[PDB]
Amino acid sequence: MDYRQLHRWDLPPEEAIKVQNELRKKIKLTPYEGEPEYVAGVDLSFPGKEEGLAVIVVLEYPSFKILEVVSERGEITFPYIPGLLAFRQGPLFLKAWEKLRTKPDVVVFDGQGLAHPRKLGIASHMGLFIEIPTIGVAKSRLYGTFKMPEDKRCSWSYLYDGEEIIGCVIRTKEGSAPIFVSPGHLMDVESSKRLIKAFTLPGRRIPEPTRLAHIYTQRLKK
Ligand SMILES: [Mg+2]
Ligand SMILES: [Mg+2]
Repeated sequence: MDYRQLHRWDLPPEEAIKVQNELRKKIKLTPYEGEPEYVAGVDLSFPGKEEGLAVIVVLEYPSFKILEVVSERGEITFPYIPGLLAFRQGPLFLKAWEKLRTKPDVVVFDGQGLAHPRKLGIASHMGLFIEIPTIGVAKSRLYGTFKMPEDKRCSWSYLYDGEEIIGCVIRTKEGSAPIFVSPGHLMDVESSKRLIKAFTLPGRRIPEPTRLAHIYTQRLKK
């Protein structure tokens, strides 16, 4: 698939932060109504060290049948810094994205989108590059305040930055920790909540797109 190279990747962390502040102006939080036909999930691994692995899985919806898997291996050159995940994982994702032949209607990332100190998590940032609706689904909080939802399945709370809503916290699985859902690009809070709920099977904590991407991350270990 094609994409837009909006800036260079070889940046020190200070310049990388400045780049996020310019890009946040381009995000469009628009509703995503209706149901998607194809849904991509994205996951990364770091087998041993000095060899990253990016996996993209494309599924049919609502069946969740797997239509395509692509993978890319490459060197990781930028440290993990919370809030700068895209600068570590973005380049390898985009090399995998180039090989993708099936165009997804929505792409789900393992990480935040809007629920980010500069409103531009990896889901939002990659959404600007690929120009497809995106959602970030994270297993822990990076940014924002909330009250813990009830322990019943499908209970949920909004994630806040002051007065503004930046995502939601969903108890997808009773007796498990909730997930943190936020829109990326071409996505809003209500639609990302509706879609991740429809992507999550009963009895499972993680939505099918990123759960299956994570599974291939482990099965495609070199
Ligand atoms: Mg952690
Ligand atoms: Mg994973």
